[PDB]
Order: sequence, then C-alpha cells, then structure tokens
Amino acid sequence: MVDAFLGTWKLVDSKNFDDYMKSLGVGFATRQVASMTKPTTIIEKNGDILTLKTHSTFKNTEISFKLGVEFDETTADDRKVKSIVTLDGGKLVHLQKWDGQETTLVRELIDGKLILTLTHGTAVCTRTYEKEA
Ligand SMILES: CCCCCCCCCCCCCCCCCCCCC(=O)O
Repeated sequence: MVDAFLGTWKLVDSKNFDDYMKSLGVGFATRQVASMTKPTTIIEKNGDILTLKTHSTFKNTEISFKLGVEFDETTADDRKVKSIVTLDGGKLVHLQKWDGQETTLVRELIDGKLILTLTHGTAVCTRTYEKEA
C-alpha cells in the first residue's frame, strides 16, 4: 500500500517553505540556510515498520513508525510532538501535535514525482522531490 513511496528522493522544487518555517517560529538564520538546502528523503520499509530519513548539509532527521500508531518525534526545528502517519486517499499523511497546535505533512505521487504539502496555520508549502535510481 505504501510501496510506490519507497526509495530515495531528491528535492527539485520548493514553494513557500519560508512561510511554513516562519509560521512554526523558526529563526531567520535557520530559515535562510534551509531555503538553499536540497534534502534527500529516504523512505524504507521492513514489515510494517517504515523509516523516513531526511538528509542534508544542514539538518539530518530520522523517524521510524508503524502506520496508524502514534509515536513521539523531535522535529528538525526541535519541537517535541506526538505524531501519526497513515495512508489516506493513497497519500501518506503525517500529523504532528504539540501544545494544542497541529501541522500536516502530506505526501502524494503525481506523474512519478513526490509532492510534499506542509500546512501550519494558514501557511501552505509545496515541495517536490524526484526519485533517485
Ligand atoms: C526533517 C527535515 C530535515 C532536513 C532539513 C533541511 C536542512 C534544514 C531544514 C531544517 C530547518 C528547520 C525547519 C524544519 C521544519 C520541519 C520539517 C520540514 C521538512 C521538509 C522536507 O522534508 O522537505
């Protein structure tokens, strides 16, 4: 069910990521470096455990989870959140909750590209990744 998401993905387009980071309270210097990084996202499965790595010259992260089971997460910007990832409409939907706040990280495949939509507050960001062979 998640299998077309698996693999190594490289960032090839970003829209409104500064808006998203600023909504989350990320400081200007961090937003500045993040606006020029191009992460690699690696999505691997082992049985029903998924591991999602995000690698860059600035910040690395890694999470492991089962679909539909809440997990603790510490984000790249150091928020301690309660997370859950599920498949919804063929999209991989990651919801983070903290301090009564929420943000969603939604991944959808369109013409072989992975489109990540990041929503917090009113800010909506769309990032596009292409597979690596
Ligand atoms: C988990 C993302 C880590 C790699 C980040 C790229 C280099 C620096 C960015 C981190 C800056 C703090 C803002 C983080 C906000 C939260 C996660 C955004 C992930 C975006 C993506 O996966 O394309």
